[PDB]
Amino acid sequence: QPRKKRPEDFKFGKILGEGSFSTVVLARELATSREYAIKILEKRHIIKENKVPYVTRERDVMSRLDHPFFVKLYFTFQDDEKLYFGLSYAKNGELLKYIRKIGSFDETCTRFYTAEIVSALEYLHGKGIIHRDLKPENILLNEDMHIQITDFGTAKVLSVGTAQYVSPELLTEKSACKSSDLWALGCIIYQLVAGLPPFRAGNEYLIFQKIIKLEYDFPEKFFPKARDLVEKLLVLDATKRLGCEEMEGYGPLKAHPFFESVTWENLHQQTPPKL
Ligand SMILES: Nc1nc(-c2ccc3c(N)[nH]nc3c2)cc(N2CCO[C@H](C(=O)Nc3ccccc3)C2)n1
Repeated sequence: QPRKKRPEDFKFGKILGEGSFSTVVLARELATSREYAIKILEKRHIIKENKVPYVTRERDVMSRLDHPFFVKLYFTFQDDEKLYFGLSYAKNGELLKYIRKIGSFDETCTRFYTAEIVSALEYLHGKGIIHRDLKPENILLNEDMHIQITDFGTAKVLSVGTAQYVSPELLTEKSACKSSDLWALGCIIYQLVAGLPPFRAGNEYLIFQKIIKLEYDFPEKFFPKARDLVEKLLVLDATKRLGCEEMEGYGPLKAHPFFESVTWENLHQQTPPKL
């Protein structure tokens, strides 16, 4: 392996993202002219706020992963005050931005991007890893417009996330499983099509109320096969969500009529439909 990298090895530029206890900064490595998204954390702050387990979890998970649809951790280093994680730079930023930009996806784009997310989760879950906070904000887009999923501090490795995407089991048990990610997937599909998350309200409490009641509905202009699929994912009983182990996994999920024209084997090699 190459020698440990250091801050002076890079020219730092603009801020790419702000976390609860971290900041992601675009950086160019001088020797290679390569661009990385460097996540910077203050050791003192992480210790003071008892965040060490989240930092460690993200490092350990983002290292075990080797798949095109996930942001990769290339290297780490530190100076007296800070930790630096060198991550893949996804030039086109957050999926959330594109949803806001174009309003709502047509069926061809919904299907392609939904398929990449499903394919990514199949990989992740096959490694016994659960994301636990999947959302448009951490589904990034590469220069090529393929997804790259990031933000793994909340992940769990098998032996409360963002309000709008929280699964019922978190609200009623404080427990999460692979199926929690599938619930998130259902919300994300709904949002790609409707342009809005399914569970919306004045505040967090009211959102949680709707979730545990499964109180939401489809606009008239919702692709019917997408609706059927969403209905098989947004299910209160976590053991009855399409894709989960008790439902026999990813086979039946990928075989859903909404994905009829999808070629699953090489999505990363296909050219994404123009947004
Ligand atoms: N790994 C990671 N990558 C990015 C990122 C952003 C832009 C990028 C680009 N343009 N290319 N690559 C990029 C990578 C951002 C990010 N988050 C920022 C938002 O907050 C999160 C947080 O605090 N999560 C949390 C909070 C508390 C506990 C556990 C987890 C952390 N995490």
